[PDB]
Amino acid sequence: MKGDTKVINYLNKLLGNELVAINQYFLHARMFKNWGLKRLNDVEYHESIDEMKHADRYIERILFLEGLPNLQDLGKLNIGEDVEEMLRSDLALELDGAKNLREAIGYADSVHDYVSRDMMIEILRDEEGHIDWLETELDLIQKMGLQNYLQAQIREEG
Amino acid sequence: MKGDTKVINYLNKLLGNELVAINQYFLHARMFKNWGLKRLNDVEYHESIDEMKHADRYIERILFLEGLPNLQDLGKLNIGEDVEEMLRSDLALELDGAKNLREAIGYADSVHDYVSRDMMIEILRDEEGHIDWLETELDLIQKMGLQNYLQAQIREEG
Amino acid sequence: MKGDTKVINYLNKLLGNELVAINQYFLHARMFKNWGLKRLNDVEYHESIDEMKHADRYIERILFLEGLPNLQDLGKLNIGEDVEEMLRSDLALELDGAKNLREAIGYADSVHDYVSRDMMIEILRDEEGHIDWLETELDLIQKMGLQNYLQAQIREEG
Amino acid sequence: MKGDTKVINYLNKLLGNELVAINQYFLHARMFKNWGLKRLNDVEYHESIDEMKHADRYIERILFLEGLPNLQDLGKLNIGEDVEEMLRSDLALELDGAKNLREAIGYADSVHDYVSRDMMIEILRDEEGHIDWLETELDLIQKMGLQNYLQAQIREEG
Amino acid sequence: MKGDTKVINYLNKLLGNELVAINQYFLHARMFKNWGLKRLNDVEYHESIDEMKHADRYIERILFLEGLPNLQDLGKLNIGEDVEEMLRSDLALELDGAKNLREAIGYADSVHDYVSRDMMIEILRDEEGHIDWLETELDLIQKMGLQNYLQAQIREEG
Amino acid sequence: MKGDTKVINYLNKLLGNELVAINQYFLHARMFKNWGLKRLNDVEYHESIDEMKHADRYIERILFLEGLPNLQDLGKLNIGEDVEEMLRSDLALELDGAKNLREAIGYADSVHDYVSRDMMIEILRDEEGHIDWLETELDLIQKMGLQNYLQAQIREEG
Amino acid sequence: MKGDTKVINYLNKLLGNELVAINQYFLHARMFKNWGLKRLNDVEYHESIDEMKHADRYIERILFLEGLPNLQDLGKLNIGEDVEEMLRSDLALELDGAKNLREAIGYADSVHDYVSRDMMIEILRDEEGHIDWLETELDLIQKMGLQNYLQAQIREEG
Ligand code: HEM
Ligand code: HEM
Ligand code: HEM
Ligand code: HEM
Repeated sequence: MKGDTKVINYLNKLLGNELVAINQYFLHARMFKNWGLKRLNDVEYHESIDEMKHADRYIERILFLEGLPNLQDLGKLNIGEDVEEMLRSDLALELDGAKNLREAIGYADSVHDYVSRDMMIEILRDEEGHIDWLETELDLIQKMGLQNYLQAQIREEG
Repeated sequence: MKGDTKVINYLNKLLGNELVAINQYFLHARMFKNWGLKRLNDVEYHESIDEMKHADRYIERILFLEGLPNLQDLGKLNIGEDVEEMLRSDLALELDGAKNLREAIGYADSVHDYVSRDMMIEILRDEEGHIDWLETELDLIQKMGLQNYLQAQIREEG
Repeated sequence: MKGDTKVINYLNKLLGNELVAINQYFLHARMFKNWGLKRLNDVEYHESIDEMKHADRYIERILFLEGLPNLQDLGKLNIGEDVEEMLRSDLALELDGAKNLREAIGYADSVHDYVSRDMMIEILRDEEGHIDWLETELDLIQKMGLQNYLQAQIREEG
Repeated sequence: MKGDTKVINYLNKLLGNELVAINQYFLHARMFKNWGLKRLNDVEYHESIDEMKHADRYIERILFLEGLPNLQDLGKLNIGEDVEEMLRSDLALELDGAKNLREAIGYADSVHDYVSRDMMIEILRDEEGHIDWLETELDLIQKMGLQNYLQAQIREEG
Repeated sequence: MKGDTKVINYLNKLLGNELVAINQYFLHARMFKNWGLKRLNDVEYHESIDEMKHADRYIERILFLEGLPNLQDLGKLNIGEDVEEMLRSDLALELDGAKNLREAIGYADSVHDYVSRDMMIEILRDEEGHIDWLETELDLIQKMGLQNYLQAQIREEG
Repeated sequence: MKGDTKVINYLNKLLGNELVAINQYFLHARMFKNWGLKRLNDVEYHESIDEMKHADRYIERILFLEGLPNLQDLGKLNIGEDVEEMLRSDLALELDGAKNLREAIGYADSVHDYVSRDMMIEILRDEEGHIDWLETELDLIQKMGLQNYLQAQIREEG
Repeated sequence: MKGDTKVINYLNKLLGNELVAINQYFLHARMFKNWGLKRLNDVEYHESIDEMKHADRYIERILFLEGLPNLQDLGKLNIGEDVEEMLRSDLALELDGAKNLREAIGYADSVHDYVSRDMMIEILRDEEGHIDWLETELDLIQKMGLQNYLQAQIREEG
């Protein structure tokens, strides 16, 4: 079904966001794993899988709408060298994507692409979830201190 | 453990190869899926997962060897517009990566990084497997003709 | 038990036939497999196993009859380069072996080696079965055409 | 994938070795069985199956590398007339094949056919295993004497 | 159904053979058992049961063909006083019966009693099996010596 | 099979390394256990078992190659009096053994003892694993502080 | 709990005995295994595990008593080149350790270290068991002769 061009541009832009997130989350995950921070590896890995699911949904939708999914261009990764810096970087990234999602959703509504909108709102709900988790972790680091926070990541949560 | 610098460069280059393959295979997969070529979607999807496993192994190894995995730079994707063109493009990609793998393996041996070598030989064996599958599909297309080949992709293989 | 010498010669000759068939069927099988003709690989492989069972029975019988099984001499393989040619070659081979079997059976009867005869008649019945299958495949190729025939070999039969 | 020609020659030569071993082990097996040496029949039979697995791997690899597997030429079998002679003959055969394998492995490495190499190293490890078993049996025959050794072969090992 | 008279004579003669074998095998069995040669008792007992099955088949066939089964006349038993002598005696007996069977089979064919023939060929195959076993035991006795052979009969084979 | 003498010397030297590691890991384990550091006892104990498996493989291989395994000479243990010191000492030991392994592997390749090489590469991969674990623990001690690190060892990991 | 110094010296001396036994039994085991003496490998291996258990108990007890377990010094191994010699050597070793154990037990009683005593008496009971087994094997070798004894080791005991 031939979709609205600008919706497809938005879908590719959102896809672009998820594909930086996929990589940034995966590197973070295995960095944590290397450091023995088993629990942060588990969560961030699962967030990488999450963003993959999102990318998949965009790709399928762009294809359905008869556009060309763009997996060639990759935005700036910001990796960071310590836990806080890396968590903070994932948070900034989620925040910029939420912003883009809010914009795309409003526009999809105005051209009547209600199913693209509906798919985007579910994705935003997952992002808003990641935002919740990242914010909480960052606050825990301040409240309990860095040493205690690290000790609490050594064992995976059952 | 501080690894050999040039081994790490090779590992990042190989990682680079897998990360273009991951995307190219995934897009191909969902293109096939959109076209209703269910079987080609199943196989190519499973090859995308495969290349992810490889990327993961490189990332973990670079990290262990104390280098910086590079997920920022992404090489040229070549997507193609029909089945043959797309299969042929995946084949050219596997062929270039096999070449890089052969080179890296020889060098790892000469600096005594036998475990990096061992990991790379297993990966090359998986690639060589994908090469086998792609070559066979491309020959089937010529032997049975394009129409018959497409009909044979409509149902997933149990 | 000391057997009739000429029966043993026949047994070795028949053994010789099975041992060329074993190899020819196995190579054909893996050629088909390489080409992705999964179904022809399954059947021809199972025919290779079949001829092995036959060879085993000859070997045991020659030994029981106190002769020397001959596994040293190997007759002409005729491999062929395409499906028809290869199928036709297996058929010619079965036909020559059936001829030898008919001759050996008649002779075993006339020297009263009824158990060798009985074993040979069961083998001939298996060969006659392979002959049936090969003839049918070759006719299917003409009736449905080569392209359709090949497409029909891509998936293994459950 | 077009392989190195000389690698293919080596693969065919190794294949040639396995195919003499297949037959020599099988005849030995059924000779032992006829003599009631149940245990030697069980082991040697299982070694025949082993060499078949090896031949299969060569055949598939030659085919993948786009060469012509050679099952037509069969090297000298040396059967022998008693246990020691026959065991010793299998040992000489394994020793010559190990020699060929060592040469092929070194050459595969130097043309970068690392997966052929990897396959060959696993095969050599199985051969080295057969060598171990044969050497041990031959020493047992001297240590316990031939009569005791034979009595020990009458019952199959659970 | 009124059978050929001479076929019935042959059937009774063969029956006569089995009925001496039944007794000779049973006595041998329980002699071995008494001597503690548990394994030879197991096998020879099972051969006695075997010959009973054969007698049964003759009896039923003679009756079907409307003749009178003869269980009154019993040929010469040759018991023997030691293992070798007794094994050798069972072997001579099987050899004479195989001779009779060969003759009967040829004659049944020439009067078209194909089912009597078919029954006789299966019996001959069982006899040929007993012949194999006896020959092997007698050769084992020479190869491993009498003392070792006896020790090997003390425990039953699982 | 008569092996290369210098390969056997290397195998004995590597065996020597594993046998110091076996003892050093076991003492460390039970020291941790005594101190109530349950988790460090579990891991180090499992590393002692690991090094035993390695010693076993060397011993068997030396024996196969017809050399004399040397379990008489035992290198310097360095025990240490606190967690860091003891972990650091295990790390120095793994590092020296990895060095020896790298040398032995290269030499085995040059005399064509590919199966010894293959066994050594698997062992090196296990060592490289222990190196990873030790390095991570030592870094955790600095990152979370000694008191927090110790508290984290009190309970065994499920 | 601060133990008696001389008890700790005894514990270390006994530990020293077990650690030579561990190695001597393990080498013997794998020597038997190499020779195909499967049964002697099974038993001696299990005795090596046994002596490890003993070493473990000493190590834990020395640590509890606040002494320093000594795994650095290793007494004279006496390996031997044939079965008898090797069995005899394990027996001499058990005999010397039993002597040391008797001495240590008496002394532990006189300084009131009743739990060390109790642990040592259980160990002595296990040693006395090994002594029983070794003595019996050595006598069996004389009673049945070396050839028969070896044949009896070829199969593992269920
Ligand atoms: C390039 C860096 C990437 C890495 C390192 C990576 C890694 C992984 C790994 C390790 C898995 C687990 C394999 C499994 O399913 O068992 C996985 C799953 C998956 N990946 Fe990726 N991935 C990457 C990018 C992508 C991309 C670009 C896509 C396409 C949008 C994608 C799609 C998927 C999907 C659909 C799954 C299955 C999720 C599930 O059901 O568990 N991945 N990935
Ligand atoms: C010419 C003398 C040979 C004899 C007497 C022989 C005999 C046998 C027998 C009795 C079996 C057991 C059947 C079964 O799988 O249940 C077997 C299995 C097999 N044979 Fe052969 N064989 C011979 C040569 C070969 C050759 C040349 C090849 C090809 C390389 C081959 C390939 C195989 C394979 C792949 C199996 C299946 C193994 C398994 O999964 O158990 N054989 N053979
Ligand atoms: C005269 C000496 C014989 C002796 C000492 C003997 C002994 C035995 C014994 C101990 C059994 C096992 C009983 C069972 O089935 O549980 C048996 C079975 C049997 N016997 Fe006899 N037998 C003799 C002759 C015969 C004869 C002349 C016939 C008739 C042809 C015969 C027919 C059978 C049959 C049909 C069985 C059953 C086999 C089975 O299913 O296990 N026996 N015999
Ligand atoms: C001398 C100090 C040693 C100590 C204190 C020690 C301790 C232990 C203990 C407690 C076990 C567990 C028993 C079990 O398997 O359930 C074990 C297992 C084992 N040990 Fe040792 N050991 C020592 C040296 C050695 C040596 C030198 C070898 C020979 C290379 C060896 C070979 C083995 C093997 C093969 C196992 C079985 C592993 C398994 O399957 O769990 N050990 N050791």
